[PDB]
Amino acid sequence: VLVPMVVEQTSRGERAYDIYSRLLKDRVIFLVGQVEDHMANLAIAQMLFLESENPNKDINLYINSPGGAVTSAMAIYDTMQFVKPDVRTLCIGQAASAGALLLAGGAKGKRHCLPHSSVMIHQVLGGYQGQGTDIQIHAKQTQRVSDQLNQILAKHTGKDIERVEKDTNRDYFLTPEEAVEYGLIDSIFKER
Amino acid sequence: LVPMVVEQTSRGERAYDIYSRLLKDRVIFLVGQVEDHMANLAIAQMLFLESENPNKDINLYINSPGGAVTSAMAIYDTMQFVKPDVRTLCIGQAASAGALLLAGGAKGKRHCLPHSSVMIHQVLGGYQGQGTDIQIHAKQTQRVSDQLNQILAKHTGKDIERVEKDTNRDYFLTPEEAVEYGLIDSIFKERP
Amino acid sequence: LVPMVVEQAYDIYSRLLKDRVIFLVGQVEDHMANLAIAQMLFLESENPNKDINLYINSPGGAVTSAMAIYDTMQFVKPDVRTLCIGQAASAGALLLAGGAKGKRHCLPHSSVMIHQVLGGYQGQGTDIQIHAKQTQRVSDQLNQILAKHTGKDIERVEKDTNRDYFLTPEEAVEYGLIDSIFKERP
Amino acid sequence: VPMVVEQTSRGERAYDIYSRLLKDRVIFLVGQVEDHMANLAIAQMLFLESENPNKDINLYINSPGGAVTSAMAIYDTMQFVKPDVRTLCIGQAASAGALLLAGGAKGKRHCLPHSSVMIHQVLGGYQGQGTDIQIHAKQTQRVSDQLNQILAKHTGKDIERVEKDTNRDYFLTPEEAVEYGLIDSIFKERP
Amino acid sequence: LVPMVVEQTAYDIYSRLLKDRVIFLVGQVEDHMANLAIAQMLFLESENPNKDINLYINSPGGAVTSAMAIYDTMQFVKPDVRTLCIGQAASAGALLLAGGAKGKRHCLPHSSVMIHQVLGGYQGQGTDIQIHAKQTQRVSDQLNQILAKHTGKDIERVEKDTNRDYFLTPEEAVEYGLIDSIFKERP
Amino acid sequence: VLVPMVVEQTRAYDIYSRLLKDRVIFLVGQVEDHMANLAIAQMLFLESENPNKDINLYINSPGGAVTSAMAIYDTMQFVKPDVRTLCIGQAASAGALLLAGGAKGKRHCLPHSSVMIHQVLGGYQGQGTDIQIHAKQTQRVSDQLNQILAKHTGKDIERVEKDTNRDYFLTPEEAVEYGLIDSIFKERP
Amino acid sequence: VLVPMVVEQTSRGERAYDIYSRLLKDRVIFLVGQVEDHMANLAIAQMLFLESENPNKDINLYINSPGGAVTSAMAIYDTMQFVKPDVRTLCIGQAASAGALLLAGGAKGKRHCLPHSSVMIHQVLGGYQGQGTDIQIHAKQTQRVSDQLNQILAKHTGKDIERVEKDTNRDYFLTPEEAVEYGLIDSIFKERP
Amino acid sequence: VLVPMVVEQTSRGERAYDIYSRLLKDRVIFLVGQVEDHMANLAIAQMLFLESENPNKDINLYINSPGGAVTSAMAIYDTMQFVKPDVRTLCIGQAASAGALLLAGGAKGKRHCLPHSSVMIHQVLGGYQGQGTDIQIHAKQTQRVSDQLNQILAKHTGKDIERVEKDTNRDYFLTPEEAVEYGLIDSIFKERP
Amino acid sequence: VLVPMVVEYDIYSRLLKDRVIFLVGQVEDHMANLAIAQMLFLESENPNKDINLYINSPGGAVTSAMAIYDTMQFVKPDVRTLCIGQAASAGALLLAGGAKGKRHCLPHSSVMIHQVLGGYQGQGTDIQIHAKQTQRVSDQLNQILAKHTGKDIERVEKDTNRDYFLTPEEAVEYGLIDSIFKERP
Amino acid sequence: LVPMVVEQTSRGERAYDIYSRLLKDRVIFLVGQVEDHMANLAIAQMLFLESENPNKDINLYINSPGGAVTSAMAIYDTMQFVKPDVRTLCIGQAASAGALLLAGGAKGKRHCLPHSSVMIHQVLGGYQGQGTDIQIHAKQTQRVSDQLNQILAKHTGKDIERVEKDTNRDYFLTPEEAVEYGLIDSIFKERP
Ligand SMILES: [Ca+2]
Ligand SMILES: [Ca+2]
Ligand SMILES: [Ca+2]
Ligand SMILES: [Ca+2]
Ligand SMILES: [Ca+2]
Ligand SMILES: [Ca+2]
Ligand SMILES: [Ca+2]
Ligand SMILES: [Ca+2]
Ligand SMILES: [Ca+2]
Ligand SMILES: [Ca+2]
Ligand SMILES: [Ca+2]
Ligand SMILES: [Ca+2]
Ligand SMILES: [Ca+2]
Ligand SMILES: [Ca+2]
Ligand SMILES: [Ca+2]
Ligand SMILES: [Ca+2]
Ligand SMILES: [Ca+2]
Ligand SMILES: [Ca+2]
Ligand SMILES: [Ca+2]
Ligand SMILES: [Ca+2]
Repeated sequence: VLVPMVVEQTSRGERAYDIYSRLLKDRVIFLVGQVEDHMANLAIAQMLFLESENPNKDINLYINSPGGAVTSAMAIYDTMQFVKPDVRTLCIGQAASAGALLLAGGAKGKRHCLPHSSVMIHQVLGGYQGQGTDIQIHAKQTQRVSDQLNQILAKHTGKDIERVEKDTNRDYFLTPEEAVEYGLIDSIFKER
Repeated sequence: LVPMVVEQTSRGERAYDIYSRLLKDRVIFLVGQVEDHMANLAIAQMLFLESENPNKDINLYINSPGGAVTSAMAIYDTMQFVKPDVRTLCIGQAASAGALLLAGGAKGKRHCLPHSSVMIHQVLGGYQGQGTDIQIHAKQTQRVSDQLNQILAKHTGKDIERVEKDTNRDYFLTPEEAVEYGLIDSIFKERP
Repeated sequence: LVPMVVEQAYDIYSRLLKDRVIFLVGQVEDHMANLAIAQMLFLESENPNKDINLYINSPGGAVTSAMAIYDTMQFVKPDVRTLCIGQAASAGALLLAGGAKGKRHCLPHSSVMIHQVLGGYQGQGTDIQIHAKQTQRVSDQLNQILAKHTGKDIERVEKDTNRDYFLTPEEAVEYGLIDSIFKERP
Repeated sequence: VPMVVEQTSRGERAYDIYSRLLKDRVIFLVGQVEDHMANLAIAQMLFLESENPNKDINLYINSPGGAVTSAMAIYDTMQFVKPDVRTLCIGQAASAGALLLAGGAKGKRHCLPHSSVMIHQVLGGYQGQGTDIQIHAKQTQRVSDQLNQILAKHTGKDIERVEKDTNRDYFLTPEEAVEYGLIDSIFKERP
Repeated sequence: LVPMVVEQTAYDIYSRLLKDRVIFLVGQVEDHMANLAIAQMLFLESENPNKDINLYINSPGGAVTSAMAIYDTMQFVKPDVRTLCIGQAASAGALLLAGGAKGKRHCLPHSSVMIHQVLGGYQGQGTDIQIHAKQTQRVSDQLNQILAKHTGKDIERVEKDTNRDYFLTPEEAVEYGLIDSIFKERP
Repeated sequence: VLVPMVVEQTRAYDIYSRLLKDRVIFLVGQVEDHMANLAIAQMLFLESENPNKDINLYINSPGGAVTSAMAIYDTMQFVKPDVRTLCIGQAASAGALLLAGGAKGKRHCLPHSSVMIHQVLGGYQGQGTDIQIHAKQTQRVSDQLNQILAKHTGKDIERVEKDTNRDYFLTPEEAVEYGLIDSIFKERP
Repeated sequence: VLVPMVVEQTSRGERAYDIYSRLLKDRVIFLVGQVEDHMANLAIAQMLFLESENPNKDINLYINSPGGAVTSAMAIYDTMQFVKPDVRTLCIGQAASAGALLLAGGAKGKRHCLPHSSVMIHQVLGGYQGQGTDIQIHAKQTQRVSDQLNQILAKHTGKDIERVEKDTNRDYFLTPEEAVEYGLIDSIFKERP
Repeated sequence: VLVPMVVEQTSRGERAYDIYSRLLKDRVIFLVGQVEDHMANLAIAQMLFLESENPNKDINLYINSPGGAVTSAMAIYDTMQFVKPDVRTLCIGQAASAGALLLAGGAKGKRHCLPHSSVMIHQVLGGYQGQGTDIQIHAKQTQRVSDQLNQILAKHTGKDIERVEKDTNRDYFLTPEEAVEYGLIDSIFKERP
Repeated sequence: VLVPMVVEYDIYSRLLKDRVIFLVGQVEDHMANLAIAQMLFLESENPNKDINLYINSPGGAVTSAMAIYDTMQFVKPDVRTLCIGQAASAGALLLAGGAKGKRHCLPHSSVMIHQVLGGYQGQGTDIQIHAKQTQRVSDQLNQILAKHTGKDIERVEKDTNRDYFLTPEEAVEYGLIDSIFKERP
Repeated sequence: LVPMVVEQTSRGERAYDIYSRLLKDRVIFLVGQVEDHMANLAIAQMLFLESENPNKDINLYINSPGGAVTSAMAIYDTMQFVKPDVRTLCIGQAASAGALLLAGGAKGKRHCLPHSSVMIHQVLGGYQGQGTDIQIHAKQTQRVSDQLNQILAKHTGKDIERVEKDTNRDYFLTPEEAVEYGLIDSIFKERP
């Protein structure tokens, strides 16, 4: 018996050997689309699996995400600090605020992007409906999440939390060079 | 299916919807969910009655099982603005927004019937967006909340803290309990 | 100069309102409840001494709504005579029963039916309890009112309305919900 | 829905067509018999009785369907008001409408030559607990019995015979309907 | 005093034409409009039992069972009902056009008249299917009888022609007997 | 006595129409084109009836587009009568512009009124060239709003710009202090 | 995304696992998304399977659940105590009320979270619609489930039931440090030990 | 939500299994979710299969059902009594009336639940719409099914039919302890020391 | 040993190996044809051993049942029918059409027979054409039931006029089944 | 609906979807609308082919009638990033996003077929929100617009200003025109 090859899985997630799974064999994880719990947990599971196979080889996180929730990315971020392997981050195309958090939370020296990548950070978004008392409770928790995002970004970039809080107030786009300069990445894999 | 009434005017025969006819007796119906559209109609009715006679009482009949306090706010203010005393009678239901209006009637002129149901609770609200905006809207919600407590305290004779505690959750009052609470002044079994 | 119509602005119901007849038909719900109450107050305003005639044909709707109509009935000065033309389901039967002593009637193929209050809530446990308590109070109120107007014991009413309880016109006279049946108008 | 205008001492007064026909003590019972239109019809009879409790009321019927429970209220109203209620079936009298047609005053029930009369047993339904199902089932049996008693009363047939016929959709030509006792005669042209 | 409009949405255009004893039968013939047309004839008869009523028909479809009522109403009211097809008379409308008073059934030069058998349908138990199928056969028979009567054709001839959609030019319709004459311009 | 009386439309003489006789206009609900043109029409009619008597504009609006408010604002400066503004309940940003743009000394609110101001909102979708064209037009509308509030409140344009960057709620007292309104009425004067 | 596969090539041949089944091999179970009956049962099955394989090795329950019903979690909680293996619990990201219950219900000393995890507890939600009599019946049952939740939290945290009943009256967020202090977990892991 | 799988070392080689199919190998069947015809037939098929493998070893039915129709439960119940193996029943979480019927119908002495399980029984529900004659036909059938449920519960709990009928008139929740006392189950698998 | 195992072979495929076929859900064309194809496959594997049809069907059309029934009489193997839970009209036909002496239900099984349903919409001429066909099918149902139960066609027609529920015992008495199993015999 | 192929591996028979089989010949299909999901699938395929053999050419077969330029951007960077020369062939349509990848193939290795349609145009975008945020997204859209011009200029040899002018509106090119313009190098009728 040999496992069947597909480029893409059929609508049923047939247990066929898809292209992403073949890249997983080289320790490459793809983080794409909206960052939300479903895909997030699948990414966390791939890191745990990669760490189980070899806790000493780098894991490569390839990021192309135009959007999504920072609270979802949060679990992925913690997963990356938790597992033993260094996690290399490369932004292939887009890194929006959830995605940029992970890009930035890569191992020191091992965060990159490509020449036309688009990185962008902004403050957490939330929402609540209900009694005032509960609105106050959820509002405080959102303030907490917002502070955590600033602290995480401050830590990996080298910036002040006050500076990061200021920059993330509205959508803040960074060219690749600006992103190196900001400290969100270490270098651009320039055209060779 | 609103019924009409034809009156014989000095100038001739005139049709009235039932509510226009009762308006001729300075009765205003405040019914259904308290929301902006009906709030404004009730307010316009009060200003009309004030224009017809600045001195005769206005009678505001209340039967409202729900709705927003912010909507009730404009009506409450209109009540204090207009010159005529506003007598308030709860025919059936007066949930939070309704209870605000009922209680804000003219001293000694707030009433309900024997099976009326009165219920007060804290304000509800909600917002969705950036954390900064969530904070801004939470603060305004806190203020509207305090306003509701101040208004009930003022009209019932209770302390603000007492009112805050009682509205923390849905708080039902029998007619008797509502008199004792100071939300109304007396109950009418049959017309006085 | 006002237009004349059977239905729509001077409709058939407004014409009957001139004869102090009010129709209470369809599902008993807040909108039609308040309109009914308004006509009673209007009729009281015209003449607080002549009877008001409440014609009932309602196959359902919420007792909490009927509650306001009931209270209005006892509030206004005029005697309210009640006739069930076709159907009086539970909210409608409350109003049927709550008419003036001696002045509650039905037609021979009328259907009267009583049952306990319906309710519902969704949310936190604490709030469920708060709302369950209020439903029990509304439920006791329904029993008390039916008891008062029929002469039955509260417990007996409570037991009978536990489930849908249909009453023929004759059973309804016997029960105390109405005072008499009309074959043809006296 | 057309409007008719009439001259008064005090100006022009406008009427929809049915309000104008009401002026001739004609009431139209058409479409599905359900509560809304049933009550409107009862309201018209009460009004006409109020205007003159002694002149006939004319009920014109064209109803291809609807619920017997709704027809019940109209039927009782008809026996309740003092005026004779003459019934004419212009086109269709399906079960609920057939009830009303038959329940007109003796000697004053009619149809036109291509009218279609049809009678059937009551329909219903309930969803819930077994105990509740039995309660509603009994009430349904009762309403069904009432329908049979009403037809039996106005036709001269026995209830066992009415019950048998209404078991399934039972169509009658106008002649068969005279012979059945549902109507008294057919009008070829206005007599 | 009373307000004037062309269209409802209140004296309107149709109401004004009603004052000259003109009734419009337009759109799909179904119960609602059928009953309105019937009421209008009853009203016109009431105003004057002796003057003709004018039924202007422009109907591209609808159920014969609804038309049946109108037809019986036409023969029931005292006044002669003159019929004119301004545009279309599909089978239900054609039955009405054809059932106008002798000598008083007309159409315009580009009118389209079309007759066909009754349509129907039922769903349920076999016994009920059988029951409704017989009734449909009865109604289908009544349509043929009515058309034969007014056109002068044998019932069998009508039954054959109507077995499928049968279009008739104005001329063909005079010749067939559905109408008596064509008007180019108002005579 | 021909004309029938109703409290609510849906024609008849409704309660709003009766207040129009006393030169009172209600500006309620969302501020958008349809109601804006109705409000502008009422103003033209009132001016036509008497060019010199005040027009009273009662405002209770929780939101809406500034661009639609713009038209109402221009109408208010265009007609000859002084327009008195009173905020009965809510005056969100489109409403607040109208509230603040009433005649000098004749702008008011009630004690639990909520006034709130914020920068314009907008949006476009299409080719880059067109996005730039519409973005420039949004900037202009945004400037016009800062200019109008500056004019009527006495604040600097740069101060108004900063304050409206995000939703900015004012109590009636803060609103008097800001210059959006001239006074508060507890009860009618 | 779609669910990645792991193919282990072997001299024997080759075998294919989805990523979750591959981690099952290492006695790791994921409890993610809304806690509801469907995934609850899959999680219970997985615990029974692991017990079957070896009743003495720890089972690892990784939790990332931002919500869901406490009645659905109850079945998982009972399964955790029922199976022989100790169940270690780690909150990777979110544990709302139902998830918080399973987190706290892990074997003594083997309950953890990561530095930015969010733990949150609240009283049970419920709802019924129908006759008064039935509303009373379901309200009582809700009161019982609500007490049950309080008792379980009291049991595993060391807190008084009345204390827990007061804390869960409204949504109660805990930072990892507060969750340790409260007794819902035993320690926080910055990096895998 | 996605069913994990396992790979086992079989006689002709290694084969995959979904988790439920692997627990099938230990004679465990999961009855979860709403009881309705589709899952009912799967469960019966699983029982017939297990009987076919070994007619003499116990079958284990793990139940977590919050609702569903007694008429669907009927087929499962009868299949339980039909197949040769004793059918042990265990309520892991919830057993609403259709589930409770299957719980109670397990082999003598082999019916259980866990400490926070919820067992609930009520009379049958139904409904019909149509001609009166037909309504009468369907209400009698409903009465028969209603009597069958009472007779089945009575047999297995030892109660009187009249007592069962009275108790199920409305939703009747039992704690695990009451369920033991009632006769629905035989014992609770309490948390080991 | 290569092929994966699931409960949802799949479980029904594994039971197919023991010559068991499930007829469950609404009887309609899709599932009817799968049932038929399974009978043909079983016949092809072994034309002599019984086929076992387990029936649990609360509804469906008689015209789809018709095909299954003919298949049953067509294939060489005896078809044993067991009603595990429900067998409404369409299913009852199949239950009653099992091989003589090999038709069974369980103690709480619900069997129910009724006349054919149908309907048509169109021109009068076509309504008549389809009504007659409906009458033919209605007669075919009665003749099949009379053949297998032993009852007169007139008797079957009267009984099936409206929904006619039979207890297991009544169904043995009626001729629809041969015996009731308490436990596997 | 995707066909399978069974091959005789040295390790036994293996099933391939048609695309995975063509992957064995270093052929990748880029088809349909360009959007993130398919873009990431194509990038993974390039990463996988590089991993198999970093020196052999990758063959990118393009048939895309539309899609977002921002999505294409990730693919274009991937193409410059991986070590193998990427030969591009337009089988049918290359709309603006597709055209960007066609033109971005390796020097001398960009082609189309005789009835191919190539069309370029400026980026589309859009945003909804506060004015400040509108200006922010507008600047970013301008930047992406300039990037697209600079990439097309680089690969065609045209001046940026000329490209900017030409792409102002939909600009269709015949194969011959596309050779002349520098978007491709040659046209094949029959394979050479
Ligand atoms: Ca966010
Ligand atoms: Ca790490
Ligand atoms: Ca006042
Ligand atoms: Ca509120
Ligand atoms: Ca009274
Ligand atoms: Ca009926
Ligand atoms: Ca009479
Ligand atoms: Ca005539
Ligand atoms: Ca037809
Ligand atoms: Ca001729
Ligand atoms: Ca705006
Ligand atoms: Ca001015
Ligand atoms: Ca354990
Ligand atoms: Ca809960
Ligand atoms: Ca057994
Ligand atoms: Ca049930
Ligand atoms: Ca059938
Ligand atoms: Ca055979
Ligand atoms: Ca390259
Ligand atoms: Ca684009």
